[PDB]
Amino acid sequence: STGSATTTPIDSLDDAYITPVQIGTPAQTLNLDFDTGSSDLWVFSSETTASEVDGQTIYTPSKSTTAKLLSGATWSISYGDGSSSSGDVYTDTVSVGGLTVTGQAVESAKKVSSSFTEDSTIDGLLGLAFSTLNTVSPTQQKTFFDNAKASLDSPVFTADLGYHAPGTYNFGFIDTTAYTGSITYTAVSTKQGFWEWTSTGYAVGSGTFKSTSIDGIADTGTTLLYLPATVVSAYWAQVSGAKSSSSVGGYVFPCSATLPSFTFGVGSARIVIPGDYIDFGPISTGSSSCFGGIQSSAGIGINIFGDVALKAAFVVFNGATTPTLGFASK
Ligand SMILES: NCc1ccc(C(F)(F)F)cc1
Ligand SMILES: NCc1ccc(C(F)(F)F)cc1
Repeated sequence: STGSATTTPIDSLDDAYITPVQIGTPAQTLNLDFDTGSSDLWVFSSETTASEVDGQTIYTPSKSTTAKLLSGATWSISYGDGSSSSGDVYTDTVSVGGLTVTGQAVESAKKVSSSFTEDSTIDGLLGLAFSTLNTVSPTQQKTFFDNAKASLDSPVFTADLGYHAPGTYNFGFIDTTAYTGSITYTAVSTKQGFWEWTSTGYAVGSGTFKSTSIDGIADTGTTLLYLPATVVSAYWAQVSGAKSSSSVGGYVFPCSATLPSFTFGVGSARIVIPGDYIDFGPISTGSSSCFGGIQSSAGIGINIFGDVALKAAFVVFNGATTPTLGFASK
């Protein structure tokens, strides 16, 4: 079987992408943030503390004829940005763009952090990292992808994120019309539970390509590109008036500047991020200082190829027994 769903930016900056997902019988449609950096499928629900819900669509297990409470199971998750949520666990039928999984763990939020409450457009997350990171206790649960794998024509999913525009998540097949040239595949380490790989280097604008190994994760659930301090300093040094601001928490630049592109290596191939993708607009309404889309990973502990990088490519998540990541220009 296969599935295909359109994913849409939540705002004018592409801060995140939501994808409609059908849960329960009859279907309850929720817009979830597909996150290859985590492994929990959790939703705002009728069980979520009322004061912590602000416009989200909620899942109501009591109205689903296929929902079953998973007795004794709980979940609690903390994201690298300080966000967190927790609750209990149902199993239910979950469908993405025609692809159906029965008995998927649906984690019902009883408590959500403030960052989630304030994001009215995101009804929950759909984790797509490896199932070893799932937080359900005492019995770990599988991701939507792991549960679908056997039924898929090919054990793959692909992310085709748009720049200020809708894109596509496909499950089970590779759309050969969606990219140009060839797909370059590169090895993945699952030892930390992430889609972790090694980039072969970078270039700034029209500069010389620097061959150097950058280990990092492919994370659709992170907005920006987080890279080592040396690389990030080399990029922003090419932007007149750019500086790191401690009060803002990253590199900022004059909104009147033009940004150079950024190239990253995948094996022998190159993915080019246009400079406009790196502009995240004024730091506050009316400001002439703009926030940069390439930031240092020094405080984080791991390099993150977030949406800024991924939306410049067609990306294959190959969940074969030896997993790989594929990148193609588009
Ligand atoms: N998008 C999920 C996610 C968020 C943060 C991290 C970090 F910070 F631990 F690298 C990994 C994955
Ligand atoms: N990386 C997972 C993640 C995704 C979105 C959010 C937000 F936007 F809701 F804060 C936090 C954490």
